[PDB]
Amino acid sequence: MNPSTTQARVVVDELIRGGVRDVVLCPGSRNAPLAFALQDADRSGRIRLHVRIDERTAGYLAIGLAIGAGAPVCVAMTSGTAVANLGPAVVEANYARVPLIVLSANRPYELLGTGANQTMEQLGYFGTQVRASISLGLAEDAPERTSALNATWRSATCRVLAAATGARTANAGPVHFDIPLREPLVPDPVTPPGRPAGKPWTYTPPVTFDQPLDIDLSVDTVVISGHGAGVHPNLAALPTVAEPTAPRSGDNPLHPLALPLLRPQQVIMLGRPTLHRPVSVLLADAEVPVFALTTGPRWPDVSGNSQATGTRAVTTGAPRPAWLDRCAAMNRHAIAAVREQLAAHPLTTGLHVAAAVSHALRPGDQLVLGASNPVRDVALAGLDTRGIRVRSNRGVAGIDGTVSTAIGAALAYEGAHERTPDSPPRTIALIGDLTFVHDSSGLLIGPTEPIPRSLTIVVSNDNGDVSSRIFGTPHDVDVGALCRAYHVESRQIEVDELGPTLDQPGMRVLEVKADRSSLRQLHAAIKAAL
Amino acid sequence: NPSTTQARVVVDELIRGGVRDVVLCPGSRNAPLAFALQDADRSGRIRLHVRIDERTAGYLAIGLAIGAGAPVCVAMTSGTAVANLGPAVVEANYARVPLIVLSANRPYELLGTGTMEQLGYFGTQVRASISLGLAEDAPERTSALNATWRSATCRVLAAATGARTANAGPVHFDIPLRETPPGRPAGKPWTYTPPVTFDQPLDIDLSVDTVVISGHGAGVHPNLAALPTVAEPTAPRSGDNPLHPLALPLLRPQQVIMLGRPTLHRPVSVLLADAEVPVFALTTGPRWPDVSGNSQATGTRAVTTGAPRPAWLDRCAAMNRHAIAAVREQLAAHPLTTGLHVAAAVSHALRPGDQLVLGASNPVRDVALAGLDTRGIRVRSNRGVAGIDGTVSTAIGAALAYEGAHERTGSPDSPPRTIALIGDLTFVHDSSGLLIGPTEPIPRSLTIVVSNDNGGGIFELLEQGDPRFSDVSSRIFGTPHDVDVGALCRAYHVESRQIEVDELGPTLDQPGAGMRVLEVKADRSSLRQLHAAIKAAL
Amino acid sequence: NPSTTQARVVVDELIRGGVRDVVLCPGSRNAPLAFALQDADRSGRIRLHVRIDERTAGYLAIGLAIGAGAPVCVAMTSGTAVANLGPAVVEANYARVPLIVLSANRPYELLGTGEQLGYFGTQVRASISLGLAEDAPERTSALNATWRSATCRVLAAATGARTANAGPVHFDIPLRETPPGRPAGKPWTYTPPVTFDQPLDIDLSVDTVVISGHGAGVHPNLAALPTVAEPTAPRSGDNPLHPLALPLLRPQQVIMLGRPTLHRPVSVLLADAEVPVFALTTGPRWPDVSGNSQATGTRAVTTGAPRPAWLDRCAAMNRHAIAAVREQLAAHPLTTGLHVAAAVSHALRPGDQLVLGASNPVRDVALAGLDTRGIRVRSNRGVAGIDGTVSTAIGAALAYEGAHERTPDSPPRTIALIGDLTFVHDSSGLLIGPTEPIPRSLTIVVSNDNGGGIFELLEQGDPRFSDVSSRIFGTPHDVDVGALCRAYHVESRQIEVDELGPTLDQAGMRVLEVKADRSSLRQLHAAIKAAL
Ligand SMILES: Cc1ncc(C[n+]2c([C-](O)CCC(=O)O)sc(CCOP(=O)(O)OP(=O)(O)O)c2C)c(N)n1
Ligand SMILES: Cc1ncc(C[n+]2c([C-](O)CCC(=O)O)sc(CCOP(=O)(O)OP(=O)(O)O)c2C)c(N)n1
Ligand SMILES: O=C(O)c1cc(O)c2ccccc2c1O
Ligand SMILES: O=C(O)c1cc(O)c2ccccc2c1O
Ligand SMILES: O=C(O)CCC(=O)C(=O)O
Ligand SMILES: [Cl-]
Ligand SMILES: [Mg+2]
Ligand SMILES: [Mg+2]
Repeated sequence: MNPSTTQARVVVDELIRGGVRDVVLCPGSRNAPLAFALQDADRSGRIRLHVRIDERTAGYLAIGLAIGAGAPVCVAMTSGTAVANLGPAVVEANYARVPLIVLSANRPYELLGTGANQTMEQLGYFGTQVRASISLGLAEDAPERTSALNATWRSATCRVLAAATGARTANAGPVHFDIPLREPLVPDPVTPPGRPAGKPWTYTPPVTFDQPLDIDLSVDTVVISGHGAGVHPNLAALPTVAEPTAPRSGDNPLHPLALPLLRPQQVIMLGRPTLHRPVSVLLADAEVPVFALTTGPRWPDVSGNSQATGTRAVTTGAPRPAWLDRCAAMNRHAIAAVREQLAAHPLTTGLHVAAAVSHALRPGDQLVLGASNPVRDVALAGLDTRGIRVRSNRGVAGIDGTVSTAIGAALAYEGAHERTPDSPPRTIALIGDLTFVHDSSGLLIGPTEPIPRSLTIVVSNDNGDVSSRIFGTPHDVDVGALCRAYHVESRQIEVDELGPTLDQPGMRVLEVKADRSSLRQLHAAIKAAL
Repeated sequence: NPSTTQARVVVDELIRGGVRDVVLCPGSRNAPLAFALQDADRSGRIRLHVRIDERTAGYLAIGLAIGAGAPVCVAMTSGTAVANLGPAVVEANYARVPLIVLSANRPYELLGTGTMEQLGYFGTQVRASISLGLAEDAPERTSALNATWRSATCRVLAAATGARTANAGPVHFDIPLRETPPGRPAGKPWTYTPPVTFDQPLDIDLSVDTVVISGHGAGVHPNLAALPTVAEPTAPRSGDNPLHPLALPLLRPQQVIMLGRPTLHRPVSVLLADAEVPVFALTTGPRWPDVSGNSQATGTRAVTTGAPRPAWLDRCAAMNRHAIAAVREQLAAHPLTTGLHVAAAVSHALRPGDQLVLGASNPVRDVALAGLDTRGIRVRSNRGVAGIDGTVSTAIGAALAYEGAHERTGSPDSPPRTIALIGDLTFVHDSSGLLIGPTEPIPRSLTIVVSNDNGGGIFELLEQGDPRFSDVSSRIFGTPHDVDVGALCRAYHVESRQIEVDELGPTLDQPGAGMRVLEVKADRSSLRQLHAAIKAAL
Repeated sequence: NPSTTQARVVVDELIRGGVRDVVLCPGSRNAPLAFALQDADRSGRIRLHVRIDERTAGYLAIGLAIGAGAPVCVAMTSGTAVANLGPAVVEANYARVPLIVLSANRPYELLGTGEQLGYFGTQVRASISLGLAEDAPERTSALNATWRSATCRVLAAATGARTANAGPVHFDIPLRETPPGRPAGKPWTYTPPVTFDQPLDIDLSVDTVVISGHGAGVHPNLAALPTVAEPTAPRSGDNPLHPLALPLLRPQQVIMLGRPTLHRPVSVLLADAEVPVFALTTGPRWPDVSGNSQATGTRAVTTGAPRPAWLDRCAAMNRHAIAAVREQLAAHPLTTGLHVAAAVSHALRPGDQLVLGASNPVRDVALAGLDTRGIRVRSNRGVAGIDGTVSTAIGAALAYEGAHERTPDSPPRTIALIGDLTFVHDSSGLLIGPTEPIPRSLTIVVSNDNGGGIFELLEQGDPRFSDVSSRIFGTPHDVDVGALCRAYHVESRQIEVDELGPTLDQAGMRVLEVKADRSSLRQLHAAIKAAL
């Protein structure tokens, strides 16, 4: 067995032993040792392989596969710009804390500078965005040292996995794992074994990261939970303004529109609040003390008056019953204003589409939102997220790869369900037309590749500085033709067919035509009803 | 406002420096120098191109720079911009393209607490990173600040065009911001850089049986024009004695003159690696390539003694004829249409004055296998890193700049044609480069020929294309996708037609929309057999 | 001036964050926070230390941090400062030292037209810039809050307050050429104590040996196990295992604490594919020799008990090893570095701080079987450089003294043991102006064998390299150590090895030089191996 083949199979085996169940693969000659090894691991059921053409959107497919089931996901590609194309997904994975392993092939470092074709400054390309950039090193031709090389290769692989999952740091994130490979790259015309019982070479258990923080709940308190927030049972009774991706620890919801009309004496901040301007405006009021509770070492700088950080609260006291009544009444008032104006508005807007999707969902659903207006609109409509997994690329809230993220979240979620009978759970994506068109090529799944069992992509189509001149005109891109180009079933429907159509039992796109013209008066009328 | 003066001063100097096109994207915040650029665009002093896709925008800038050799600016607006600009910036570094990346950092705002998202590649790819510094409000010091700003902008331009280094490439230019003073007379740049020559003569004796291999970035060498030359399509041809790359292993050169950076043909890299063959590397810039460390000397031009043997010149010319005949005759006998057939058809239908944009993978090779005579043609390809990413926007930008050059010549004549030949994978990779708003510049004579064999044909020709891998190679190297290319063009309102290879020539001979896609369905399951028959007919 | 307000706020918050010492050098431009730092030093709120040599100033800051565990700042002022601070910053990263590097970039000036290197990207826990101070008194409260939280962020990353991985941080406060903090002196953003918990199941009935290196944690439930401890490694119990006993025993499993760097037998054991090695660390990083770590955690969950036979054999081989070193030392006719180390170990009392140079000194102190219980031991094991050790000793003594005097009695002793090459490397650290703080009970003991003794013990020390190894590895210098201490007005004395104990029992800063021999070092160590 030649060295490139041997090294690639040890690495793939250790990655599977480390809990990698899905791998995204992109084509190239230099990464042939990785592709062959990943191929026959897929053939023997060890992993699910996903081949894509476009490295950039492929990274967001890997992200989707990671957030959909919570497991580390590798994306493998060849040397050169194929590695650079992972930049966008790496930036998002860094801020969203996603265990994304960029498993790049390379030519031997000894050829960098020689002018060799398709060779670049690959190691360190991502700089500070990854948790680590680890090079495996060139596989030596030395049979007598096969047991030594097997130990170093496997140990390096667990380092990559641990950095990516935050096994010891509590801060998952992208890792660059660069594999210099040289010919022969294809199997020549047994692989060094790992630990017994399928154990990882270096076992590191998930650490428990604890920083208790004393907080008095008697002071009038509002909880604001953003992306990456944890669950806090002792904060469940408090009024909570929760982003759609934040897990609702309790059942005392507070609409984001209600918060500006309330006067909290202190704020408990869960995770990283990324979305609401009213949230930011209260946090930028330096005079209300903010307590930062996070699941990892990072904590948000959004308030300048963050008195303290921690992982959990040690609560004394109890919220004033009058305070709870007031906020609860303001929450119902805010959500009544939204629903009544929506019903009085004559035209279907993106908020109507968003409200319609939120009503269609049921516990067990997975909802994927494009990171601009859809996550805002769903939040405005007052989506009750208890019992449903909401996913969104809120690390940088970029537009790239949204379709691919939804396809990946569906696949990992469904596959988690077929490791337990009943019909696979529903994944419903809500993305706007510009984002859909922008990552429309993320729809492309090869005829030989896994197709989501139950993904429905709802496109809320409202047909849309001198750089902003390109929004001065509707693009008028034919959504149906786009889905035809990537052979995906599509149907243009109306907002009240949405509920029934979603209840109609593989992967499909439902396009709902929406008006953007009157959106200002819809929102103005909602501000007035408060 | 000091910042607003500063932007007009910089933009004026960028225009005086030869920048004719700037590419912007919508983003988190305002573009660097956006209002100054808008003023210049409205005045016709500069042409702006807006895209939503930051990755395709970077390669659009590549095309706008290589189509006519001008420095090109790209304006960053976002927190994914650096990431999306990465691939094109690396290509600009390796292909020596004058790409100016503009930023507007905010020195009054916090940093490191969570807009610039630095990666690691800027410190390895750019010729320079220059920051103007915040614009002081000091009306008294106006003449001095003007001089400082225009001097720095000239320094940015010189780094990008290689004015003093002969190594063009990407430059990071930052104009900081907190949220017109004249230049030189007669539109001359503030700091002038006259022609520079780097001269490294090498003594080479041409009586030794010599072959010339010219790759990307190769210079023109009149004293090597007689020698047998194995030229890449982007290599400018000095002379008259083409040597087909497939005739190379049927000859025994005693010495090789290497021009520029070759990246094509395994027989080229074998011969370049042959310890017994002296290899002389002639480049136009400070870098020089090697295969296996087998380069004996490196220079910029040759000082030649002697002449090649007649029998050696005849023998190469005969083997050249055999290779071309094997290709034409085996192609004719082949039952299915392949990408090599499409490339042969495109080559025949090319006229002088045309610009040819070649995608990576098989198209740039197949065009060489078809014996295309590139003289009179301007051939572009991203040989820098040989990506299949960004090729649609490279062809579009190259056609815009090449047509802009021609419209600027004042000639009352239809603009020259830009013909692109790319694979199906390459097309899908940069499909979103086809989305151009009506507000933006669109080519007037761009045709993109898409050779569609529903996957990556080049791998049928590699070791993983051997029949012993038939079971597994289809999925992980072939990567079929079944994309309806016609519908994809339909979606972006791009004229397209699906034709057979024999109709390709006449279709190219008749004009249509300014931007159009010609799709030729092709087969790759017989590609390995076809190439096998060519070698056996050699 | 908004910038002056900014600098004062930052210094005030750095004070509340436990920074008691700041190190400065004079430079082309004026130092960052220089005026605010001056007022703090005049008020006794902080203590300034000024040096000319920027490289020794970096290691002085390292010493001021490891001496009492406090965050220390260094004030960059020049175009050579980043280059000169490089060594210290790399050491601060690997040894996990809370070092804050202050910078003051000028955003109104051109950059890139004619002083960074490549190491800041790979070494620092964080790089944070404050941004220019806006002239807006309307928002004075909001700016005060923003500046103070950032400083807390810088302090948090430097001390490992949330990562459990202290290290160097780059803190930039730009400028162009006092609002209150929290009540009761509390930090603006308070980070309570953090635990990272990674329990490992360890069966102690299996013949187990403990190897503790730099940064090792304390483990009560492992106190009884035979423990091969490094000098800087805190001791959990009282069952020491000499490093020389290890190659004669056959442990069935190894518990590895912190980061070992010493002893070739330790590496062979940890690299043994048939011995499971469990790595217990206090931070996220973990070490491996030849990729032979079975698991990593922060603490052990123990089942079973070591076999009495196994304990007794290890303890027996400990006495065999230690007695063999002591006996071969007394039989040796010449004073060597090992002799000087043993003399120093015998002279140490609880409450002392012992600072150890690299090369033989830090190895010899273990071979001499120093009992480190009750003694703080410092060595720059992060990169094991022989650079900067004098100012590392000085800064550790200043900080250790400072901590004791914020409690009566005479300040505790700080005793340093360094080879001659180490001493000459950082000789400029002895240059201290009469305006600067000077330690009160610091004794630097230079074991001078006129070259690198450690290279006598390696492959290049074989007699077949007699002809060539003396120049390229021995590197003798013939330096007059006494004249060098005289030049800097440092108290010096050249004494024999049996004067060491008494002389250390008697000036605030003094050097004791003990002339030593490396000509016979290889034969001496051979005699110990022989008698083992
Ligand atoms: C972004 C990116 N990602 C992956 C690669 C690797 N790659 C190539 C390479 O081998 C190119 C080598 C050369 O010198 O041209 S060539 C290739 C297949 C391209 O298929 P295609 O566009 O349909 O062309 P075809 O006619 O099928 O050869 C792939 C996937 C790449 N070059 N760029
Ligand atoms: C700045 C620098 N430059 C070179 C080295 C290499 N080096 C060392 C090494 O071998 C280090 C080994 C260890 O783990 O301590 S040890 C060493 C000799 C030190 O001589 P010394 O101070 O007189 O010690 P001695 O007691 O004579 O062994 C040298 C030259 C270094 N460590 N740092
Ligand atoms: O809590 C989280 O998950 C989280 C994640 C992040 O990526 C952050 C980035 C900067 C600042 C705070 C962050 C944060 O609190
Ligand atoms: O000749 C050229 O244009 C050229 C361009 C490059 O990007 C090179 C990179 C490495 C080594 C040689 C190179 C080279 O010779
Ligand atoms: O596919 C090819 O032939 C070129 C790609 C290459 O050289 C590589 O393996 O990196
Ligand atoms: Cl021959
Ligand atoms: Mg193809
Ligand atoms: Mg010595």
